[PDB]
Amino acid sequence: MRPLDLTEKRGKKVTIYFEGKELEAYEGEKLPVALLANEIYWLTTSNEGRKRGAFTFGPVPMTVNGVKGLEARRIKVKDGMKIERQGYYDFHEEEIERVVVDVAIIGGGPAGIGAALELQQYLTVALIEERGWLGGDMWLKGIKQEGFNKDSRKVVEELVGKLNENTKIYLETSALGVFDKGEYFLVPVVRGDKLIEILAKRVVLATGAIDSTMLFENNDMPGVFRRDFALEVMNVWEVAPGRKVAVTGSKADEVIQELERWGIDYVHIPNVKRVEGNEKVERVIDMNNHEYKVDALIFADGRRPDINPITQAGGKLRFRRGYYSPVLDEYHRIKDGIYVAGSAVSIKPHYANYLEGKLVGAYILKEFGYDAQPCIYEEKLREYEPESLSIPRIPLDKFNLEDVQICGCDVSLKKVDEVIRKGITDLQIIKRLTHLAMGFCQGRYCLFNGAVVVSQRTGKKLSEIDLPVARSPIKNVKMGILAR
Amino acid sequence: MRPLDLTEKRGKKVTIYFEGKELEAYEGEKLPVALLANEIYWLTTSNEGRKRGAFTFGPVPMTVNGVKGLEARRIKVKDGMKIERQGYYDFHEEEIERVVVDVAIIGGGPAGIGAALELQQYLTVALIEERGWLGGDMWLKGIKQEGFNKDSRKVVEELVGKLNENTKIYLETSALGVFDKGEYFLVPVVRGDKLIEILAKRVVLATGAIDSTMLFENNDMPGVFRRDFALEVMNVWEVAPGRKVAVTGSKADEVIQELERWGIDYVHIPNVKRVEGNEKVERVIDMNNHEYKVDALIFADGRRPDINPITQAGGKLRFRRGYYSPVLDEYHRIKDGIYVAGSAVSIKPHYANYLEGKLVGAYILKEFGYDAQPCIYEEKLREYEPESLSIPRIPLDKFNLEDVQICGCDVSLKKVDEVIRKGITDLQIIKRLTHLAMGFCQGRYCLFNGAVVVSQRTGKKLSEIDLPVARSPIKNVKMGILAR
Ligand SMILES: Cc1cc2nc3c(=O)[nH]c(=O)nc-3n(C[C@H](O)[C@H](O)C(O)COP(=O)(O)O)c2cc1C
Ligand SMILES: Cc1cc2nc3c(=O)[nH]c(=O)nc-3n(C[C@H](O)[C@H](O)C(O)COP(=O)(O)O)c2cc1C
Ligand SMILES: Nc1ncnc2c1ncn2[C@@H]1O[C@H](COP(=O)(O)OP(=O)(O)OP(=O)(O)O)[C@@H](O)[C@H]1O
Ligand SMILES: Nc1ncnc2c1ncn2[C@@H]1O[C@H](COP(=O)(O)OP(=O)(O)OP(=O)(O)O)[C@@H](O)[C@H]1O
Ligand SMILES: [Fe+3]
Ligand SMILES: [Fe+3]
Repeated sequence: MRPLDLTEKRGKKVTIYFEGKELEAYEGEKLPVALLANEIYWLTTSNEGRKRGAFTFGPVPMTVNGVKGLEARRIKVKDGMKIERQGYYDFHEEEIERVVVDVAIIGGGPAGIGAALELQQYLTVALIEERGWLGGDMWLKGIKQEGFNKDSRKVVEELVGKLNENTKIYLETSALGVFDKGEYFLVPVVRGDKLIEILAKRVVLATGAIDSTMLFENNDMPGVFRRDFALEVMNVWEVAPGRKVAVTGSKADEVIQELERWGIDYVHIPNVKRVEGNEKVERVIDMNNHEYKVDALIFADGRRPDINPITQAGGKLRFRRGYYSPVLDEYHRIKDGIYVAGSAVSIKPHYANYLEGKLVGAYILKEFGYDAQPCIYEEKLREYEPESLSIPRIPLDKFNLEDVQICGCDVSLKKVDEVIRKGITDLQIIKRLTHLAMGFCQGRYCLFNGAVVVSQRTGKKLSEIDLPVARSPIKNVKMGILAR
Repeated sequence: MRPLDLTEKRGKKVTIYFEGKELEAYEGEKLPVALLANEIYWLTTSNEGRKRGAFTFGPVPMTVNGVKGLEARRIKVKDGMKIERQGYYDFHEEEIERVVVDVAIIGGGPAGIGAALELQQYLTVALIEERGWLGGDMWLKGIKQEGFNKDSRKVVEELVGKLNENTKIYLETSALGVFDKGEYFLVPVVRGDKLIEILAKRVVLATGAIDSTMLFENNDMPGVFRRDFALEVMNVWEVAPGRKVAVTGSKADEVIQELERWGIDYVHIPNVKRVEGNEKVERVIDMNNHEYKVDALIFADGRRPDINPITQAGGKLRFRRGYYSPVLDEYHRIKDGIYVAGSAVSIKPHYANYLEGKLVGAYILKEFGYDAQPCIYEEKLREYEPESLSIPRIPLDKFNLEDVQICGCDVSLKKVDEVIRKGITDLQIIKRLTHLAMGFCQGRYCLFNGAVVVSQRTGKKLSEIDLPVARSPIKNVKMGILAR
């Protein structure tokens, strides 16, 4: 057992080296998780000298066997592996498959599975998921779940269990976007390092929501965990974020329930001002200047639909219930032939998103001439009012602005605030002046916040501040993979 | 075979007497039909001396064995029976059951049966029908029907076939209205001469549409058949309206198809001005003064929802698509707890009205806690656009107004036109001055026409001329039956 193991691992034991030090890991574990288990948090430094971990926004470039600039999260641990830290900008110096399919479902959470289950009654589908497992956010929980009155992870197993050979599953697979060729849609997809082109008649974006990022002082430092990452390490791998854990944000109960299940000690800090520490977090300070000693901070401030795949697919947005949503016709369509389902549509219980996927799959099944009954899913859905999110009042005056990070790359809240103060309110321009939303997330974890700041400094309402649209490759792909 | 028999009848032969004359009839036949078969049309005279039959608006009081004032349509023929004509106002001088039920469905056409079929999965229903058979208007057809791609009367048999013991059927049973007691509804019902009180939690009005009445000169004279009566005698009993038949109105094809099936010769007169003859029709004259020799005229100018049971139940009306309809909430409710289904709601194919009955039954099943799926019926219904009806321009200037009858009782078009000409436009007042809608139909076959006349003479739009509401007993009941 390593110090942060929640279980004794029974996988094949393996040995790796971090900065020369000999560490034990298990086969199949991903680099940052093996290092966490061994109490190692600080994995890289940004170009302007900011220490960083793997469990919040931003990329983790690491030298993995003399090969510079590999992404830590993507790398499985391997016996004899030589791992080292490096600069942010340090790079290394040194057979297309075509598959035709009826629908192409992007995203493998409850919505995606839902759609696939409905669809494979008669059609051939691609279920595309970049994640390596086929649950959704649901596979991150293991707490009993409403709707299917049954344990979160047990439901996923049941559902995956029910998939046909009519469903081609694509794990560890990144969709690069959707391209309408009139007669079909092209969804180019990357798995391992092969490019696969999926030509489909229909598409469904079952694309999910992403966790909102909280603005407080060293919010990027090692040992801060965004909700999803904390749940992943605890529930998927079985590793604690730390020995004693601070928890914050408006959905902190979801996290606390997991902590309690695993018996991980914690404090609940409703309003975080700052985190401090040399390599990692060791104190958090609240808005009343109270300090708490802890090894990690976990924040959970609500999920918001990931709008990138929507807007690259050519969909339009609406602001409602504290977040941006897809504008849909009466059939959950973004545009003719592209359906949207799940937490991509709105925030609501897993079961609801599951139904919406079935709903969306049923419409296309009806399109195809099969006798489906989308409305039974429709009427089940209405039983679930979509959730709201409070819009954050960022106490700008009360923060030391250069310490609070807005995006992954450079980009402090101060830089953004500065340009707004000089009159610029158009996010298009803000994007260019500061590098907000130009980093390796494409604004996923910062655009909305940038908007909130403009809105706050301006008085201009959020339902009027329109968002820069997502462009060509919605996910990072390198570049060799795309020739010839 | 009698002269107007379409088949040789194999029922028990019986013998009756009309005005002394010995006639042959069959057991189970109703008086006016036996007399028609024997070429007898003129059955009574109105108080102001107008000869009348049984196949258009108005009552048929007859002396049936020295008992004056019995209603011809209601009387079954019986061996030795002595039948005579009489004045309109000639009258004779000389154990309540309580049944509690979940729903009480008023009207036994496809809508009613539809509702009952849905409902008896779990609930106990009363299916109430005054008609003696359980089809609807559908049982009047015997032509292949859309929806259930199958012969009209064969579908009825199939459907009735499927009724449980959870459905109490009440044939030859007149509902007197609906009375909300909060904790339940009272639907008093008359069968034979017993009064039955049905106490139900829910009610559905599956009440039907009635055939519109055409305004032309002697439109009340013997040998004029309203669509429904012509179909009844031909298809239910098997007796021809006449040897050679004139057909008119905008739904004349429905009738012509039946005529052709039975091989009954006919002429199609698109625009009738007048019918003439001593005892019966013998000529019809068109708007261009062309004459045709015939034995009967059949008119079919569209059905309109019967609004009486609706308004006595306390529902409100809307004018759309050329006719008055119930105002419904989003659940086909007139008012809490009273559902409306079928051609009572709108004009559309039998199959659609069948679905609407299932729809309505499913909602109440959901109300009761059972898991029903009203929406599958919902979405099937949308496949059927409700039909329109042209609003008639009555050529008032071109008619001899005192010959064209508006209501059953006295009441010529002239009487109505007169009062309108003297400034009165409120139907409330018209009702009182002339006796329009005070006869033994309660305006069923004349209110709308009265409105059309006002509208035509006034310029005032029909969607603004509101209709006198139906009151206490929606159907005639006598009076002894209601003590003690
Ligand atoms: C000189 C220049 C540099 C740019 N650098 C970046 C960049 O570093 N990251 C990025 O995501 N986009 C970059 N862009 C693309 C901008 O997002 C660009 O204004 C754009 O995408 C146009 O807006 P649209 O894509 O919404 O139409 C750059 C564009 C220009 C002209
Ligand atoms: C003197 C008098 C005679 C009436 N005669 C008849 C009648 O012969 N037939 C009929 O249906 N209603 C008759 N009524 C009832 C009218 O329809 C009456 O104005 C009425 O119903 C009130 O309108 P409401 O029922 O719509 O509230 C009569 C009412 C009065 C006062
Ligand atoms: N471009 C992409 N390529 C492949 N997978 C993607 C892409 N974008 C998003 N996804 C995946 O879609 C999945 C979204 O599932 P998620 O569980 O978040 O939402 P859901 O299925 O609507 O239901 P719920 O939000 O309640 O779990 C995530 O697993 C995410 O990795
Ligand atoms: N007060 C009443 N008591 C008993 N029966 C009634 C009463 N009022 C109307 N009805 C009956 O309701 C039935 C209506 O059925 P009808 O077939 O006209 O309409 P439907 O079932 O909606 O479908 P469709 O119009 O297509 O046939 C008729 O048989 C009529 O006699
Ligand atoms: Fe970024
Ligand atoms: Fe009348």
